[PDB]
Amino acid sequence: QTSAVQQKLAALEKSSGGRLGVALIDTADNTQVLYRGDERFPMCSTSKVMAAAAVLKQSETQKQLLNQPVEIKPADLVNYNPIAEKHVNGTMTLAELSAAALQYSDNTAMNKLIAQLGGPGGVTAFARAIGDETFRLDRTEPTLNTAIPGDPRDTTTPRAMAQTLRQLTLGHALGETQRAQLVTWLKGNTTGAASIRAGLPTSWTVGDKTGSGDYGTTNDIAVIWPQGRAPLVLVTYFTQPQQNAESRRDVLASAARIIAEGL
Ligand SMILES: *C(=O)N1C[C@H](NO[C@H](F)C(=O)O)C(C)=C[C@H]1C(N)=O
Repeated sequence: QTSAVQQKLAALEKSSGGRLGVALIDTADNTQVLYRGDERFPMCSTSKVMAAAAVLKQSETQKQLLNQPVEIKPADLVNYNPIAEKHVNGTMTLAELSAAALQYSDNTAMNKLIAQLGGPGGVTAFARAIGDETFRLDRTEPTLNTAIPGDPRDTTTPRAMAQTLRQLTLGHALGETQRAQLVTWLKGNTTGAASIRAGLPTSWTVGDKTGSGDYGTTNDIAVIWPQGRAPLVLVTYFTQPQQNAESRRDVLASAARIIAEGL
């Protein structure tokens, strides 16, 4: 069937010119709302959640891992490095790299997380270990953001990413202290106010990770603590037909507003 909410998301999509993917899990009843939920979208910076979680999982058997220093060299800087550039010719700990990746979207920090996992496939292997058969990371930063239509590299589906974000933040894919750390990091995101959270009531608490890339790709994945009810997980992915298209965070906000009105 097509629900009222799906029809509204289709009208939003038609006015946007691009392709919208949405997945909601309402943990009040475990019900879902999906729009293009099984179509593949480029993840861009939203893939940083899986990498940070995979290092948290390694830290469950190594109490000092998050304090381990990693060297940052000039050659390591890529296209967007506001935290790592302050530590060139020095070090950052794996905690500092995780925080920088998630809260400031530092792409050099992401590359150090990927390297700590043995390369992009180490991120994909963690996804598989927590039940996500869909996610794939194939490249490092910055080339994982090319977002070419039809390219399977560095993609997932809305349905898979919502399920995984639920298990990471609300379920038991991580140990309790690691889950709490991931939630603290997501709640302190600096980049999210124009995306999912802009479509939700102001009283609701959000932790999120955004992403953007070529083809006007504009993404957000969020855990939401609504006033008066059980948490939600919401994924909104958006991509456009022309390589140089502009970001459309307002489309993600509109999708979130439609989802919230449908509760
Ligand atoms: C991730 O998609 N990035 C890293 C960085 N992200 O910043 C915000 F979080 C965001 O854009 O969602 C930037 C500025 C761009 C992309 C990228 N293409 O590297």
